[PDB]
Formats: sequence, C-alpha cells, structure tokens
Amino acid sequence: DWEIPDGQITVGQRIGSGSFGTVYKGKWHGDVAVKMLNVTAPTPQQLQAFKNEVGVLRKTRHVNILLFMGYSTKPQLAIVTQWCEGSSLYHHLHASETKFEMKKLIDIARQTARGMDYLHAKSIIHRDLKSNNIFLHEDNTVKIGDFGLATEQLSGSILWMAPEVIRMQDSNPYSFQSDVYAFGIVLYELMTGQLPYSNINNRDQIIEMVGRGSLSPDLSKVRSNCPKRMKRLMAECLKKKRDERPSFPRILAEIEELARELS
Amino acid sequence: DWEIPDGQITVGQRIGSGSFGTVYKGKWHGDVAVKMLNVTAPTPQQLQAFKNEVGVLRKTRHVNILLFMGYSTKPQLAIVTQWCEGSSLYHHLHASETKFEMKKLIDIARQTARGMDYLHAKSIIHRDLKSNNIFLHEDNTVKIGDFGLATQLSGSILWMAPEVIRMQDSNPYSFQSDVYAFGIVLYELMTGQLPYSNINNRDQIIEMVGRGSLSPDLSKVRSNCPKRMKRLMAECLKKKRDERPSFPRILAEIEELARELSG
Ligand SMILES: C[C@@H](NC(=O)c1ncnc(N)c1Cl)c1ncc(C(=O)Nc2cc(C(F)(F)F)c(Cl)cn2)s1
Ligand SMILES: C[C@@H](NC(=O)c1ncnc(N)c1Cl)c1ncc(C(=O)Nc2cc(C(F)(F)F)c(Cl)cn2)s1
Repeated sequence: DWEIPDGQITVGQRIGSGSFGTVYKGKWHGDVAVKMLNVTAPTPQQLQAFKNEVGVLRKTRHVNILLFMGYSTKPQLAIVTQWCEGSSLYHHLHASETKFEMKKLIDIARQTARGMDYLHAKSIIHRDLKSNNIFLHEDNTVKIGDFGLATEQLSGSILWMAPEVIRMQDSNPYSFQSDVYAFGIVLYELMTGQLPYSNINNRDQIIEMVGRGSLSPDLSKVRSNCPKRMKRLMAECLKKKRDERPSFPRILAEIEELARELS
Repeated sequence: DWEIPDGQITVGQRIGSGSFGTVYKGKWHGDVAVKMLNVTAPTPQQLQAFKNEVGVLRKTRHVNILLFMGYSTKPQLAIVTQWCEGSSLYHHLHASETKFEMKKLIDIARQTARGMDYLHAKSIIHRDLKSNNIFLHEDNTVKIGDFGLATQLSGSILWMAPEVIRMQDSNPYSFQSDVYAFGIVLYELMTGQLPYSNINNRDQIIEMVGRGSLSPDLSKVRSNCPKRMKRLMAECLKKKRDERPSFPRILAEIEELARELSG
C-alpha cells in the first residue's frame, strides 16, 4: 500500500499546469514531485485514469524509469514521484541546442532503450514515447515517464452503432511496435539534431502523409560521425509496417554493443 | 509479483559476498546486481531470511534507498537490485585520500536522513546502519542498504547503541538504535575519523560503551563544523533511547542547515 496520508507532503513551487492536473515540487522525505489532479470530485473517467496511471507506475522498478513513490486521495488525487534536476531531451536537442558528443548520444539512446525494454518486459506500452518525455536527470541519468497533459460508450450504444462505427471503436493501434516507431523518431532527433519533417509547414500534411506511408523522415540528415548501425537501426524502427519493426530486446542489444566499441 | 524467471539474468563477474549469498554484477535490461544464495537446498531459516529481506525491499521506493528490482527462486534464491558505481562512505572517509568539503558532507548527511526517515515512515528498521552500508552512487547520490561487501571489519560494533549492547532478543533494535547509528555516521563525517580511534583493543569499546562510560570524543570535530551539527550529533548519541530525537526532527534541522549554505 503506497498511499500517502494527507498531511505529510509539503506542496511547494508550481512546475506546470495541464488539462489533467497541476504539478508542484513537494517535500516528503526529501525532494519529490507531485501531480495534483485538479479534481475535488473526480469523474469516473478521471478516477479511472488515476487508477490506471498509478497501477502502471506500481509495476516499474528500474534505474531508467521515473521512480514512483506514492499516491494520495485526500483532499486531492495526487501522484508522488522522485524529483529530478535537469531538462528534457526535447529541451536539450530542440530548445537549448546543446551539443552532445557521439559517445553521450549513444549513451542517452542506450539508457532510453533500457527503460523501454523494461516496460515491454513488464507488458507496459508507453503509448506516448517522445523526446519531451525523456528527462535527463542531472544531465546524465535518463528518466522515462509520461509528463502528459490530455490523458461505456461501447455498451449502452452498441445495438444502434453501424458496422463502420465499430471499425474505429475496437482497434487499439498502440502496441509494442508503436513504441518502437516512437523510439525510432527519438533516434532521429539524437542523430540529426532536428525534428522530423522540418521542411513541412503545417501539421495537416504531416498527419495524413505519414499515416499513408507517403512521408518518412529524411535519413540523410544524420551526422557524419553517426555509426552505420545507428542509421540502419533507425530505419528498421521507422518501417511503415508494424511487423517489420524490431523489438527492444534486439534493439538494446545492438545499442549496448555499439556503446562498448566507443571507448 | 516481482519474481524474475530463470534465464533472463546474465550473471557476470563476482564482486563480493554480503548478507547471505554472494553478489555478482548481472545483465537484466541494463546493469544490475544479484545476490544469489549459493545453497542448492536452503534451510527454512535461510528461506525465511530471504522472504524477510524481499518483504522489506518491496516496501521501499525512495531515491536514497537501494532500488529493489526483483527476486528469483529457480535454481537459487536471489535478490536483484540496481547496479551503482562508486564506493561506500566508509571507503571515502577512512580509506580514500580525498577530503570532502563541508557542503558535500552536509549533503551526504541530508540524503542519509532522507533515506532513513523514509524507512522509519514505512515502519522499517535498518538494524545495521553504518558508513559501510552507505554507498555513494556516482560519488554523489547516497544509497542506503544492507550490503556486506560493496567495494574482516572488526569495527562493526561502533554503530551499535548502548542498549543494543545489553542484548535481550529482537527488542534492542528500534528506531532509537538506528538514530544512534546515524549519530556515529555524523561523527565520521564531521571528524574524518572513526569513533574511539584512540582505543587499543575492542575489549573496552564493547563493555565501556554498553555501560555508559564511553562516548565518542566530540572535540574531534572539524573547526568549520557548524554548531548545529555538533549539538544534533550529541543528542543522537545519548545513552538513553528516549532522549534521542527522531529522524523527522533530525532531517528537519539538516535540511534547514543545508538551505543556509546553498542559498
Ligand atoms: C509529479 C510528476 N513528476 C514530474 O513532473 C517531475 N519528476 C521529476 N523531475 C522533474 N523535474 C519533474 Cl517536473 C509526475 N507524476 C507522474 C508522472 C509519470 O510520468 N507517470 C507515468 C509514467 C509512465 C511510464 F511508465 F512510462 F514511466 C507511464 Cl506509461 C504513465 N504515466 S510524472
Ligand atoms: C544484490 C545486492 N546488490 C549489491 O550488492 C550492489 N548494489 C548496487 N551496487 C553495488 N556495487 C552492489 Cl555490490 C543486494 N541485494 C539486497 C541488498 C540490500 O541492501 N537489502 C536490504 C536493504 C535494506 C534497506 F531497507 F535499508 F535498504 C535493509 Cl533494512 C535490509 N536489506 S543489496
């Protein structure tokens, strides 16, 4: 039972504010981060999202996954995790434009693959893996999490739903292969320093063209010192078909093998 | 269910042998440490000690406590934790040649109090807190555990409280016994030496401390030691258990002292 009684957490400075809840830096046996769900009376949808996100964080115990520490119910639905200093991988590659050596770029990819492999081993799909959700604790240790913001109908309405209405309410595209594709884009950001489709103006094109197998990230933007296995591993992780993308076991294996060759 | 099936962990080079079994550096979604009980037929006594140590490590989820990751039963009773680089606090203060600044010495005391408070909050008694069981992961993050051989001992007496020397059963182990152990750690941090370093043999240190006739020489503290620390150290080394403060009020004054130096 990881429930934290009301009165122990010392809510401090606010970190952000999303469509789900607000996040503060709290005091609880040290520095922690608390996502207070702005629900004085959570709806069953919001309550289920709370029980789902805590139920997933319970099964995680890894160096490269964000350390879950506890949750609260009174007087606000809250989730308490460790407090990490630094910035997100998106902030270092696309906002600050910090130059990482090729040694560290592979190390960040290795730790990310380590955390992702532990999730898939525990039968956990990230569903929203991106460089913004890859926090660099102390600018060294990679911490994977879901810092998201926007986190029944298939029952009483089923006798009247047309067949084509059921082609969109029983398909779950989120799978281990979808997380592999997300990891492939992260490899693109690490090895190119840019976001994919950087020459496209709007997102209306990027959505329809990528989903139809007509648009793929320009792999020629990789650095000159990029290892030839990284560009090949990146391409296999960005295959249009889901089955053609490799699994994280053999992904982490090739990255860790490349890491030991780089001194 | 944190049990790791047989065949996923790649046991590697032997590092040491602590607690019950020997400890190796293993491969399991990254670098991990595995303590395998090398007994093909463990006695129920050894099995119960295994079930107790995992039952306590399950209840731990803190930045300054060693991350438990899983256990094994086939073909050997094993415990899998994270793999941390660096050395123990005992190695840094009495073996290594580097002197830690007073800023970092207070930070090590803060992280130790943070981890110890989290243990006592979870109703967990360490029973054997000492600078040898305080690992400095990456020479920065303090990790508290029950190792044995991290990096003949003899001195494993110096952290036992006076009432712990008048043995009864499993009653002298209490939160006050761990507070006394923390006081000895404060002595090592603020003096750079072990307590009773001027005593020839161990025949005196055991009977004299247990009879309230021997206490660590507080005049051996450094000149730049804050006066708040010397008072907190003395109260943590009181002969009576009730006169020693609790880690809440211990961690409170340490973090309060830390913010006066960090700004
Ligand atoms: C309170 C807030 N903590 C911070 O924001 C924070 N923490 C450290 N350092 C900072 N600078 C900041 Cl700012 C958070 N509470 C829950 C968070 C979370 O990620 N849950 C989660 C994780 C997963 C994962 F398994 F993929 F990991 C999934 Cl699948 C689904 N949900 S994050
Ligand atoms: C597998 C082996 N790991 C290592 O040895 C190791 N790990 C990282 N880096 C290294 N260089 C090494 Cl060498 C371990 N398995 C269980 C360990 C342990 O401490 N259990 C424990 C913890 C507590 C606590 F609550 F106080 F935390 C208590 Cl009260 C009682 N028992 S340690």
